[PDB]
Amino acid sequence: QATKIIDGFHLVGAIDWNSRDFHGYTLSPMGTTYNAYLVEDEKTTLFDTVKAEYKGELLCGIASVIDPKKIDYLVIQHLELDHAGALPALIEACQPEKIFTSSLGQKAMESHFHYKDWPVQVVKHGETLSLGKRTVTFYETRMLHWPDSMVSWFADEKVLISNDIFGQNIAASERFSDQIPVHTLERAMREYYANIVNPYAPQTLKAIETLVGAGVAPEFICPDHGVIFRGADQCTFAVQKYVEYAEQKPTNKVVIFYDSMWHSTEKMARVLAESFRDEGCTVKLMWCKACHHSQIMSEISDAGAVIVGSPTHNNGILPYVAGTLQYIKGLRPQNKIGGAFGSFGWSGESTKVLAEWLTGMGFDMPATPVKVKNVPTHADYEQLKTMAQTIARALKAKLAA
Amino acid sequence: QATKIIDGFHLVGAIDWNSRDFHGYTLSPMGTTYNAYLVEDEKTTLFDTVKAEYKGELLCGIASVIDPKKIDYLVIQHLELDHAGALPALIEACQPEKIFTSSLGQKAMESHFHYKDWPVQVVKHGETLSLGKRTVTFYETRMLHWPDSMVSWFADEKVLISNDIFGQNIAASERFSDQIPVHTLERAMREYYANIVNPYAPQTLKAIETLVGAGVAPEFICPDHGVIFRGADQCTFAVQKYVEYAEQKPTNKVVIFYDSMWHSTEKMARVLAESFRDEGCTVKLMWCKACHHSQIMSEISDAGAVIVGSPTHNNGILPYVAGTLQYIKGLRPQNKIGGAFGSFGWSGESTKVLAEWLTGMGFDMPATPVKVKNVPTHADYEQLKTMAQTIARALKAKLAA
Ligand SMILES: Cc1cc2nc3c(=O)[nH]c(=O)nc-3n(C[C@H](O)[C@H](O)[C@H](O)COP(=O)(O)O)c2cc1C
Ligand SMILES: Cc1cc2nc3c(=O)[nH]c(=O)nc-3n(C[C@H](O)[C@H](O)[C@H](O)COP(=O)(O)O)c2cc1C
Repeated sequence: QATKIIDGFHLVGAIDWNSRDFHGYTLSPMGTTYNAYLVEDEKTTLFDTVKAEYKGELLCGIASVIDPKKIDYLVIQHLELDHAGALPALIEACQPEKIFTSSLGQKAMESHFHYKDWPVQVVKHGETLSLGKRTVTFYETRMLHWPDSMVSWFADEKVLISNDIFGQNIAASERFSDQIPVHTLERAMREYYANIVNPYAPQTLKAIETLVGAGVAPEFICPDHGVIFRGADQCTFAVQKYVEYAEQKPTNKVVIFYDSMWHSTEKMARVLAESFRDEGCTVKLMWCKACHHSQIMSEISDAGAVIVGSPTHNNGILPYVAGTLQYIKGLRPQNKIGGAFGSFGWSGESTKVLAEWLTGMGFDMPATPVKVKNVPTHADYEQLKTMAQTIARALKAKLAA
Repeated sequence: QATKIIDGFHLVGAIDWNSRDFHGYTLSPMGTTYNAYLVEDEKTTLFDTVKAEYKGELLCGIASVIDPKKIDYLVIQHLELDHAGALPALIEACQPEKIFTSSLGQKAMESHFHYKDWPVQVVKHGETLSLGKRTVTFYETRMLHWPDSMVSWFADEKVLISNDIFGQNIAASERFSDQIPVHTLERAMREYYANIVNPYAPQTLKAIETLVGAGVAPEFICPDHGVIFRGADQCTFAVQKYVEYAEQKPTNKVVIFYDSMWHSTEKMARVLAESFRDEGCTVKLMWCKACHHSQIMSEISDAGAVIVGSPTHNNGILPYVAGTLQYIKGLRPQNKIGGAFGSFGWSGESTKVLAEWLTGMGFDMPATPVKVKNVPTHADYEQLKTMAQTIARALKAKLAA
């Protein structure tokens, strides 16, 4: 069951084909995997752990290479339970001599496991570790995407074990990046980044620079989820893209998302979608009842403009638009132009409220929100056409620098 | 397709068995109906209309009694499109002499239909209209649930035609309240009230005061949706209940709703549910990923305390919790004790935020929110039981005047 990466390095763990609800916050339409890394040396070391419920597959995999009693070192790089869920089981089965974790990792281990007597040892940034013939180097990557986050570097073998970093939610027979079509791989990478790492874009960038600062140029990047990046070109692929993702530069893409009860806000949205298309923008029109918030977020990640519609419902906006907005704000998308619109019957707060949201997210609002009393008319359409042109011109402007 | 209520009065329209998404904001798990009433007089009159897509079933039903072109009068009591959507088709088929609507109704009628030459005639609160042998009386019921809302009274026949008021989403072969079990009938009435009329509880009470003030004591109540209330006892039941619904008096019921990614907030919730039971409360423990916002609302309608849990997700609360609170805040539930709890990893804003939400809704917060770093301990459990005891204590007090 274990998969050879290179001599003495195996990928063990579990393929979770069925995962759809990914850890309660986003979706993983292609399932996911839980990746752990067994390193054979004087000190036999296991890097990462899996979801509690997959302890069996992990020990089965390990056992296919070595009797679990022979592992001496446990390296825990992230204390999220999909990574650390099996730690108690592995301690029991392996009776490790030393459990290695970052300084922030040990705190989180405590608050997650409240453990009595574990041979825990905190390593520090750039610290090194002899495993025998091989030596691992530890780098801290706080807030990527948790404070405990740290990565492991094998300078000689050029193997980076990156915990969630560079992860992608892909369940498949293929475990390496080069066995998978680029378009699939990449969309999965972006989906993954946009929905969890995005609010730590800056740390993304600083983290990459100092790893580059050090001599980290992998041939292997080994994430907790998805396929292994195999090859200096692939690993370079990975790092470029992370840089591109954290940078969040605008494109000629417009994402409009809305909800509606009686379709007036839907009609406005459809007209906006058409006007933008006329200004040369690529348009995604997404209904909140048909699109998960993480799906809107994935589309928003490389969009230049985000336009939001809601009718006024009980002195506010529809629940599903509010939820999606809360989601998006949390992930802190950068460099976007905002837009807002809706239908109302009397009090009309929705566009006011929508504008507060976007503004509060640092979105640029060149055009004022179009609000319409109930069912829109040709004039109202003219107004929307106008809002669309203003936004697009500003967009067009932004993309020229 | 027409149903004889009393001599010269027929129920026409459409049974919508498949309705689940009810008009974009709530659920109609039992389907719904679109009720219009044909009254045979010298001046033959049609009250209400149906969703546009059912104009055919409506005309067929109508025609079962009389040729549609014989209808003289159209009374439009609510301009929401499930009530007024077939108005254009009916003007066409009936060529009515007069369209009767409220003053605020004629307003909404233009911003929805933008009509050019319609014989619209505004009726006033208390105005009467001779239809020939019968005479109908019009009462205004603004914000029940739109400004244009008005109801129609047949004082001699003791027939109240009430638009959405008293409506229930029930699709069935049975069209009368006495043909369905009360518990079924009642639950649907509350579900209907709780998710659309609740913010207008005061108007609810006022309007009921004035109809009774005048001599409205119906033998039949005829709403837009669901079964007809047949018999003064039934009609008294309906009005009894609306008063009860609008009064929102506490009960010993606690509704706990939460979302969670790694189940620690769930465990806290499960503990809470048990303590509250221990305090002799009835508990509804509802997961936002499994329960529609409208469902939670229905449970909350007669609960005395609302407890909300969310882990901290990106410096805030989980989207589905936010969306549900948004929904709930708009429906303005009254006389409720609030509570909050959650797990966090570092920033810990969720309970802070939940508290601001509850307090902003005017909820009483006798107990401090319980927050836990990651995975809770017995001690944390102790805190929650304590929390549950404080809130329940406060509940009990309230329940004795
Ligand atoms: C359940 C419900 C709640 C409403 N509450 C409000 C309100 O608070 N303020 C408002 O101005 N109109 C409100 N309206 C009216 C809608 O905003 C109006 O019908 C609008 O045109 C609906 O847009 P849509 O077609 O995009 O659904 C409400 C309508 C519904 C059905
Ligand atoms: C997607 C993600 C985002 C997080 N966001 C934060 C954060 O902004 N602030 C914080 O203190 N905790 C954060 N946490 C940590 C969770 O709140 C912590 O794991 C908590 O125990 C989750 O509770 P739950 O088991 O009820 O899901 C985050 C964890 C996840 C997986």
